[PDB]
Amino acid sequence: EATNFSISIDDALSDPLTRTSNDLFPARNSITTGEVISMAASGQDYTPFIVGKDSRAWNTGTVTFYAHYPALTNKRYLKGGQEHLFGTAEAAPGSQNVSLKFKRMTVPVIILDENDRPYEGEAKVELSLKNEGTQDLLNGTIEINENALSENIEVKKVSEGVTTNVLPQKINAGEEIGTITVGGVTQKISAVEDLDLKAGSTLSVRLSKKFGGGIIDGNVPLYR
Amino acid sequence: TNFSISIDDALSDPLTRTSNDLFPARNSITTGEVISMAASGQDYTPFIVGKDSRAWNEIGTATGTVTFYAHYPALTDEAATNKRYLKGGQEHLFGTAEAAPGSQNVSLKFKRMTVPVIILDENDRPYEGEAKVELSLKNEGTQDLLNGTIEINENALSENIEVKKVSEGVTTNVLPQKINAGEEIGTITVGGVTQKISAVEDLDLKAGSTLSVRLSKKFGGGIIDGNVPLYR
Amino acid sequence: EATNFSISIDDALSDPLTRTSNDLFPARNSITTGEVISMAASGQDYTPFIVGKDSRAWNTGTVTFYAHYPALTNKRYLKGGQEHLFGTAEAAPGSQNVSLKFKRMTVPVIILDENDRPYEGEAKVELSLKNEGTQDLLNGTIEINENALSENIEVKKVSEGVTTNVLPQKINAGEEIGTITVGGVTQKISAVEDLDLKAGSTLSVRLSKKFGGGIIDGNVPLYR
Amino acid sequence: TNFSISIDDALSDPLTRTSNDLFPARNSITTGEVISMAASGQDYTPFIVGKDSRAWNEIGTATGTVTFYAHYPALTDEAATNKRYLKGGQEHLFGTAEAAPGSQNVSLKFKRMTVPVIILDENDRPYEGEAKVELSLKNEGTQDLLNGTIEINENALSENIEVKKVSEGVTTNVLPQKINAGEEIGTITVGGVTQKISAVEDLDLKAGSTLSVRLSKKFGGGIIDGNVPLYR
Ligand SMILES: [Cl-]
Ligand SMILES: [Cl-]
Ligand SMILES: [Zn+2]
Ligand SMILES: [Zn+2]
Ligand SMILES: [Zn+2]
Ligand SMILES: [Zn+2]
Ligand SMILES: [Zn+2]
Ligand SMILES: [Zn+2]
Ligand SMILES: [Zn+2]
Ligand SMILES: [Zn+2]
Ligand SMILES: [Zn+2]
Ligand SMILES: [Zn+2]
Ligand SMILES: [Zn+2]
Ligand SMILES: [Zn+2]
Ligand SMILES: [Zn+2]
Ligand SMILES: [Zn+2]
Ligand SMILES: [Zn+2]
Ligand SMILES: [Zn+2]
Ligand SMILES: [Zn+2]
Ligand SMILES: [Zn+2]
Repeated sequence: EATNFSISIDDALSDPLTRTSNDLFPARNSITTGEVISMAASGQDYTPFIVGKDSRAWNTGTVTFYAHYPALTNKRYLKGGQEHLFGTAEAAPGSQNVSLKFKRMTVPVIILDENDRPYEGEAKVELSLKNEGTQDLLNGTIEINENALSENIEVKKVSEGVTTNVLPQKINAGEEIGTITVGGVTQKISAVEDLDLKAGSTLSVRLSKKFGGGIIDGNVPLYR
Repeated sequence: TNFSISIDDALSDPLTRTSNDLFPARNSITTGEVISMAASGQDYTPFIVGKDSRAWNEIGTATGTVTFYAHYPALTDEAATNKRYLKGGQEHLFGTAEAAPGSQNVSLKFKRMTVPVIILDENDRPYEGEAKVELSLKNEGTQDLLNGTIEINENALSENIEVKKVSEGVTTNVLPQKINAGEEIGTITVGGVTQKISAVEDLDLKAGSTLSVRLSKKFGGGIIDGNVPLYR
Repeated sequence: EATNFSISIDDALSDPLTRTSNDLFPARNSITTGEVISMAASGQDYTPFIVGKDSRAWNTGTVTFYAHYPALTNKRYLKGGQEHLFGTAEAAPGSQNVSLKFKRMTVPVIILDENDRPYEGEAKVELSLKNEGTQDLLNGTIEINENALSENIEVKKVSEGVTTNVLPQKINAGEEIGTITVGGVTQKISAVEDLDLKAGSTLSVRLSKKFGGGIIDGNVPLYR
Repeated sequence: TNFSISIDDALSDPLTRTSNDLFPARNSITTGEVISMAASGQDYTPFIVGKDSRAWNEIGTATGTVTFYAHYPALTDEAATNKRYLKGGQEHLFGTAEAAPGSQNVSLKFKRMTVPVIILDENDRPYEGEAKVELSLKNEGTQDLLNGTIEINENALSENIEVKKVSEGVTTNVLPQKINAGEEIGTITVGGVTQKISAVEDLDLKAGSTLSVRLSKKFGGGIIDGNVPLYR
């Protein structure tokens, strides 16, 4: 039975069959020592907490904690670009450590070359999506403003040291949301399938000449 | 004493699209077309559709109900008498019927054993331009003469097959085979300029399947896809 | 060049690879001779028209027609149950016949047995879905009231002579929307996959004991 | 002069789940475990992981870069010297490495060639109850000793295989094969009462695949599915 407790950054449990954005980008890698989170025990205002440095006083049975990363500056207005994470924990008072299981509420975007390797090159990759929404401060959920206009968002490469995150929204199959510009020449990049993006989702931009003229599709029925 | 034949289509689930929907068997096997037909345990003999009538004695050692089997187009004299080698291009249909001796009409339910290929524009409408569309697929296989099933020669090399437009009035049929996701099987040539057309997903083609080539500039620089995992 | 024109009931062009509810239930079978539709040429109020009986006076170049089936009694409030169809045509004045291409704006529900044959039996099949929405009178589109509560809708068999139609809405994978009652014993029927239902969509209820204990699922990756 | 071995996992696309994610090769091939390892064009010889070191002479006729191949569990003395027959249950891993002679460490990238089976409750959490879960699948195949690939015997009959829970500390592995949609392959028995567990979709299982058995009462009376066609 400890007086104060420390915080550790863990990930929410992923789909056994599908990779989550937490599988691709652990919460530990974003929320490192010295990073500030907004934390609260159920029914308390969010207060800043410095990860790997701060401790909090244990002042029944089990306590539920809630955390936002980055720290907060009810619901709030939000924009895309910077990732937004929401964590929860259930701990017993007196525990030395409290493990927050984070979930990424925004959607990271990765650029891959033809061989699924991370793209490094001079081409500019942009997406035209809704970039304004509302976040629920109690459960972390982001919902796009349906009245919002689609905006051009540039997608960053791994060498840029920041991952472009978009707000959760539905992308329709064949929706021409993307563009690739290389030497003042633009080409379209579209979704092949319907993507109803949510917390834990990842978006991949796959560059190639494989579908230059169009696509091959088909059905596989079964006769009786 | 004798029975007539009617050309019908084999069923699938009520919600599933079959190539029969787009290309009904009755549109291929018209009056004057010849099929190889046999009763179970008997040899395939020619039958002229919309003209011939068959005697109810030609049923083998069947009693109560007779099962008929038919190939379209008709077989060679050697194949009419287990398996045969086949190539792509021309469609191959296999039909079955269950009838009681004495019935005036016998409805043959045809399955399409090959896979038709349709060229569509960006809006799913039949492409009508002057661009050349080709596919690089395996074009040799074996057909089971008793159930109509075609299985590709895995040792076969992929060959270039030109795809006909809807207006050409003949549908390019390919043999059932697996096409892998991202497999660069297609090409579109227009004014000595070629572009690639690839599969977006795995397609394990079988009888009743249809293949669509959907031309557009939508994926000039690549594709957007992603994961939507569920938190159960 | 004709003075008056007759109307013919056709279907909107379907997805070459997927069966539409028009493929399952042609518009011709619903809108038979003697059935009344609300029709208008672009920029005119909808007026009743008796199919296979009425004719209309041709009083530039091409005319666009719009039609609702059943007839109307801007936007309007709608409920599930009875199917709702919306048709359009582009015709040249003087044409003897005008072919309306209809699209089903509601979603039919079919009950199938284990062998995909139409279910005839004594079991009661119900769905718990939103049953109130709004229809666009200019394009036929139905959008569910998000504030609406889910209601129990009984699903009809083919012998009942009426097809249960639901309003377009998203059904999530594993959503326990269905129930089957046979001899005062109820069982759950859930969606296996995400279904973002729209005009042209069909819903199938497949009864069996195949998934009594649960389901088998898996992934098929590809190593580099 | 000598090199050590490290157990790593083979890669797939950054967005795809492999069985390696859930079951890392390093958790199976621990210190003291024996693997059959060979340099290209040479015989498989045993190697004790976390203990042995191999001489840089055992590389065949390679120069510049050497390719290594490894089997886990280790092969029989006859298989160490083209193909072998295999059964389900115990997992089978195949690793490769490309190294330059003189390197102090060689990292073997293991692929899982068999398919692990996990039992989950309604919420994707590992099932911990007393119910018996069985699958009826083909349990005999052939493995390629040069690339690790397992291909099922199509002539094989389906056999009942009991599935172990996560707590049992041994994972039931099945051989790669196609499972058809609606195929009633599974059974759950609890208190002498059996229920069926079937596949909802076609699963053409291969190396790196995982199979999940998700128990619930959600589909007691059947399933809701449907079509959402697009009007392009
Ligand atoms: Cl059918
Ligand atoms: Cl990987
Ligand atoms: Zn963790
Ligand atoms: Zn932000
Ligand atoms: Zn790839
Ligand atoms: Zn390429
Ligand atoms: Zn598809
Ligand atoms: Zn032929
Ligand atoms: Zn050839
Ligand atoms: Zn376009
Ligand atoms: Zn995909
Ligand atoms: Zn029509
Ligand atoms: Zn109504
Ligand atoms: Zn079925
Ligand atoms: Zn059954
Ligand atoms: Zn799945
Ligand atoms: Zn074994
Ligand atoms: Zn056996
Ligand atoms: Zn439940
Ligand atoms: Zn399905």
